Amino acid sequence: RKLRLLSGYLWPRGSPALQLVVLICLGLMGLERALNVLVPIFYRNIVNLLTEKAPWNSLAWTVTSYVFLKFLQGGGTGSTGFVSNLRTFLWIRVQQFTSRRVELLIFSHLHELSLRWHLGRRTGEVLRIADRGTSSVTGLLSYLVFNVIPTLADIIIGIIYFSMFFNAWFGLIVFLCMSLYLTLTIVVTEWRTKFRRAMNTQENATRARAVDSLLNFETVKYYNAESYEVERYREAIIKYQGLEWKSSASLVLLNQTQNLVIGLGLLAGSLLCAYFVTEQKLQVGDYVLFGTYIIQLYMPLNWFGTYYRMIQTNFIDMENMFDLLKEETEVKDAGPLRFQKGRIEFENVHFSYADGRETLQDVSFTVMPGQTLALVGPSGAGKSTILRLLFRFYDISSGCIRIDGQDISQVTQASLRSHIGVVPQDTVLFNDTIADNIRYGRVTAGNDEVEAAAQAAGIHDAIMAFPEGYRTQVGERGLKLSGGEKQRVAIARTILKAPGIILLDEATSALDTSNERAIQASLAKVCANRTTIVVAHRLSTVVNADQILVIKDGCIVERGRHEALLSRGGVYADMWQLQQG
Amino acid sequence: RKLRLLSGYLWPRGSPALQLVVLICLGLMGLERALNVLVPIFYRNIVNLLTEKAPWNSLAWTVTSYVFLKFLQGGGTGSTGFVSNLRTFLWIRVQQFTSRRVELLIFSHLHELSLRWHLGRRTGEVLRIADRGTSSVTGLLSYLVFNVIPTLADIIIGIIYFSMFFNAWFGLIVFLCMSLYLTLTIVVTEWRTKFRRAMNTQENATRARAVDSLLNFETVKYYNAESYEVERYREAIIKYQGLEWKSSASLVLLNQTQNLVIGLGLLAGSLLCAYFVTEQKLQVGDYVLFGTYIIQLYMPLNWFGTYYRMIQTNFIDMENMFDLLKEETEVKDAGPLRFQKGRIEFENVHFSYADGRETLQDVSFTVMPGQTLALVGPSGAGKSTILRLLFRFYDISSGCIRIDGQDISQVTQASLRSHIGVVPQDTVLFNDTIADNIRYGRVTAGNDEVEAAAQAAGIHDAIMAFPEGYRTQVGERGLKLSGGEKQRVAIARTILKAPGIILLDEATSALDTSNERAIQASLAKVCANRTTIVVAHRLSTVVNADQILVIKDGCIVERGRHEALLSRGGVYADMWQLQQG
Repeated sequence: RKLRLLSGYLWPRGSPALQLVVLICLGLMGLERALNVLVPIFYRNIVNLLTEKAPWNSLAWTVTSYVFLKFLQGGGTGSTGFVSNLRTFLWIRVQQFTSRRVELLIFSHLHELSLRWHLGRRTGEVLRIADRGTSSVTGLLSYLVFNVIPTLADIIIGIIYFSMFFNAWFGLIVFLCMSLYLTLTIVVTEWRTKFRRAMNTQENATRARAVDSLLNFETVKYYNAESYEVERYREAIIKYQGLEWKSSASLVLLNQTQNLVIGLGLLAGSLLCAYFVTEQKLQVGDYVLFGTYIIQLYMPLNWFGTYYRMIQTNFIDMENMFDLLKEETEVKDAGPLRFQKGRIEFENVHFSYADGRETLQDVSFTVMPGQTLALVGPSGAGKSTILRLLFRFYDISSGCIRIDGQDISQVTQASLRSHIGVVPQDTVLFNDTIADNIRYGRVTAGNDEVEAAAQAAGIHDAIMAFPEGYRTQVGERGLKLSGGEKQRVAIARTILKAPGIILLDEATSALDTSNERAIQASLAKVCANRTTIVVAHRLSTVVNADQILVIKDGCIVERGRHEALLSRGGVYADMWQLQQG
Repeated sequence: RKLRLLSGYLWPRGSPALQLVVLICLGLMGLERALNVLVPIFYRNIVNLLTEKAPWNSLAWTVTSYVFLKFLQGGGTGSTGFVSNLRTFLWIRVQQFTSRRVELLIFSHLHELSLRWHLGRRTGEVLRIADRGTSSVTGLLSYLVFNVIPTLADIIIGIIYFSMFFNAWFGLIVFLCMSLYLTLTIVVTEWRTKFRRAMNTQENATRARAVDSLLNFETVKYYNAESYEVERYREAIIKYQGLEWKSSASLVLLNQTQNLVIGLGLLAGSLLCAYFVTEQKLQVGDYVLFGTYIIQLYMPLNWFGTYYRMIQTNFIDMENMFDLLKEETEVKDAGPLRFQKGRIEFENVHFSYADGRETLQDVSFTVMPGQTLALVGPSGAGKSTILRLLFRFYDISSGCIRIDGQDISQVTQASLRSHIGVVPQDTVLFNDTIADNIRYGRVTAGNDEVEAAAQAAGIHDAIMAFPEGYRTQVGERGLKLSGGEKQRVAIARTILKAPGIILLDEATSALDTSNERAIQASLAKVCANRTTIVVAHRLSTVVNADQILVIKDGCIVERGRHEALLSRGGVYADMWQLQQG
């Protein structure tokens, strides 16, 4: 029901050179379970031969055959022997194939859902639930396959032996001891997680008194305390040293129940075995075959107290990922957009972000190809929201959006935004060379075309004054350049794309008045036959526009050219006279 | 040379009920080294008795005497046995006496040095070097006393035995094997710290590409990439999976050198021992006394590879604390200040913060007792700096400061600031009840006097509108109250102190004009016969002052009363006419 999705990540589903390593690393697990009943048997045989005064020529070939199987097979769990850690040297290339196919299945999925970040608030906690869900599937798989199943199949082949070859009372002793050694490890461990979660609470409430009694050394000197903060940092460090005594003297109780159980299963077994040797039913060596075989049989059952938490944690830390992969796209688009001329039309579009307010109410216009449209108005009117719906980040509630007589909701969204190039309002940059931030528009462009269209952005003479040339660094999100040099890169990128429809949220905000008409005249021989939608707060830029739209609260109050709204005396003429003086 | 200061923290220097536990926990370390040569010897004896067909009545009292010493003495290091973890149940009360005397020796030392925070920039890194230097002395002491010295004295009593009682070639084999098992653990471990410090560098440079390609999902949709961030997150996750293969297949080389050394010291020893038994120089049981005694002799030498770093780290993480405790106070004061009337005098005081600029130049005035002095001027003139030197946070360069004809540099600074009560400019509060923030002035005051002098601060009718009464919470640094309710607590605290000299940096800054003269008239029946120094930017408060001082750049330009500077027409009269309109 839940391991049915885990075992799909065991078999790598492809690349059959890694379908062979899985069979070898499950064939050195079967060899390892047949060396825990060879070495002990060999040891008893040596003891018997020594007792029967065997010749030296027939005894040196059964001592070097024993030490070789003590090299082959492991020691304890401290010195792990050659068969194990050869299925660790070969298992690296199988858990470096599950930690690459899983976190390229969600990172290629967070970019395709919607304009809702990642169905989370910050991406600092969505990439945390993503890197933690990849280091859980691999870990969980490893524990069950190599640490839990082998351990619980090394006791069952240690009860059918001592059942076959011994006196059938020994098997019962082993079963009773091992079961107790296990139900008094799981019970007392989850009785101790009560004690440390009330310990990590207090120690951060003790250390939050030493900090804020030194964040203001400024104030403790006026009233001359200087000792009263010592007599109440002692009184909160003694309260903490009575709640770690209950978590360091409750681990001693755990290591006196795990010791008294294995100190009685080795008493009621050894004494019985000695008696049998006396009755000549067994011999010497079968007493040494019991003291050796028990000690290698409970030490793998000792690190099952760690694994009861790290497996229980990795089912709530693993299904957090597997419904993150089941989140609906919602905005999914169908033939490609057939772009011919660039005629943009809205027909009565209504839009709302979160249904409380209508952001755009009955927005309608028509842009003929080769014409520049101007959007003006106050802040928060809905100006950049129109340039979000044309690019289709968001679905509209009603109405229709047409480009060359074709609805944008019908065609594919990957072909809609190939003819549209928009410079953002506040521009972000990648954390690399600026010659790659400019070529990111059309990535197949050469170095001769990047430098050519960076002349049209007006930054070309500003980069040659820099050291290191075009491949200097911007830092993260372009913060090492400027406010204005950051922005002229974003105009430059759009020109390398050379889109059919050009959109400009903000282009002159951080630039002075001498640098707009160096670009606006340069964009005018770029926007000669290509559709342009511009919106600016400064009002001298949109004088030579073709049609000016005024937006107050998401509703168009008046439209027309520049001279038709100055003689009208509406809200545009009052906005023009307010800026002239 | 450096363990001479470590062994002083072993002996607790007092409380002789914890000078007895140190002798018991060093007497269960001598019992534990004499159970590693009792249990193996007992085991050989049992084997010999079985061979010689001993009677059952004389064999059951040497098997239950063996299992009892396997309960008493430990198992491996996984199931630690009763003698150990009885010097862990008793050692808690000795390392809870060193983790309380050390971090009350530095926390009572950071409040006594100077007005330089803590000779650091932020207290978030001075309390980090302080809590880390306390969890180092205890840890280091434990490792050497209980983990390193016992281990290296359990091999030397395993060479003088096999030297005495065996055939004098065995001792050499043990010495050769153990030494190699140790110089091929220290060498290969510090050959592997090269490989992981170049692994933690790359993994944070891989994970800083997934974050900033999702901090702006805003920008990657315009140029329609959505796959180009996948084809360069794969190309930087394969660069990382070639630098953890060199750190997970160089640990396999460590566990094939620690295995081949102990797989040859148990070959060249066991074969020789078997030969001796054949020559009837030894017997059966002396072959089992060698296979048992080696395996318990290298497993304590296995966790010496962890302890070579955690001890080397704790000498650079420990002497960072022991010159932090050797930092000079510098400003140390001598009889107590004899306060009679409260006559404050400066005689040509000069002062500089960092020797580049003279902050105060030839400041001189005289305040008769029972009079209010006013300081005015622009921002950054040196107004609050005068109220720092009178309280003596800082030593002056030249000149003299006198209170009632007594220099403040001569008397003790703990008696100087008992007659002076200053409200700070921006007021900070403790993170508890507001009835404790008000009683922190005089801590021995009762609840009837806190509520009485909170009436004089004007907050008394504002707290009874709150829920929970006087013991409501302010949060950390008073941010839960207000800007103005935060400040009226700081006036209130000063009144409970009732000092001889009252200082007011800012008292009306966050209060409106209706709440100053509710306090200023209320302070006027508090400041009736007690010296007051006030400084305010609003100029209506200091009209009825006794003497007004004007400070431009740390130099007094003009002084006198209110009417004597309006008729003078100086810089005070131009500052008065600028505020009237």
